Amino acid sequence: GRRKRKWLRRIGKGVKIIGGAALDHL
Repeated sequence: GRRKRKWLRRIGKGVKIIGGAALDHL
């Protein structure tokens, strides 16, 4: 809910867990 300043796992689940970060930018 506020464990971290917008970084818990909102969109991280996509970039944090490594996914769209590397991709989505070929």
